[PDB]
Amino acid sequence: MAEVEETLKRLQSQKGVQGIIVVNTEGIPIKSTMDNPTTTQYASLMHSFILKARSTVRDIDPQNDLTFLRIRSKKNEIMVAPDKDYFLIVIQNPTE
Amino acid sequence: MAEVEETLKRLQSQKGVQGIIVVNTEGIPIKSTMDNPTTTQYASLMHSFILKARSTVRDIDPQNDLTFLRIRSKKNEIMVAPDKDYFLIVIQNPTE
Repeated sequence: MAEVEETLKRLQSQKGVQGIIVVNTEGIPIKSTMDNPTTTQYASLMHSFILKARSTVRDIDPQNDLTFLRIRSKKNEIMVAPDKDYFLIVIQNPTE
Repeated sequence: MAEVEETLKRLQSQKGVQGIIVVNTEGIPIKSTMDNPTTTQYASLMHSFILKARSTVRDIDPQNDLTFLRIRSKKNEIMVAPDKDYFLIVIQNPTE
């Protein structure tokens, strides 16, 4: 549990940092490196989308499940790994 | 256009083949290596989901867009690249 939170900080990567938002089972981000308005505009928008994967994923068969996800984007990389009782959107990049 | 269709065949990869489904702007798969019932059960289910990315993606800002996507799954890899007037779900795997 505590080690898992430490992993989130490792998501900082190095500097690409497009914005980091940690969200719990509540939907509301328990933490974020964003100013504030970006945090909810993305958190609320991404939160709804992330549940679609687990929902859509389970709809076909319980045999499989969502272990990780990453949407490509011209402006930045989109990736949100849903863990145990917490999940987060990691907006960052390789300065590419 | 014709070269793009040839690329789809290259998606065969080597043998992982979990199922390959080509879908056009119609929603209905213009082609597939699946028996038949799997093709529509996944195509119709995946079709709705794929549009959510472009929809969700554009909802935040037109500056970015979905160039490619890949959902992780315990049973197989999920990936569907939406191209110009056609897009397809490539279900395959590295026999891992």
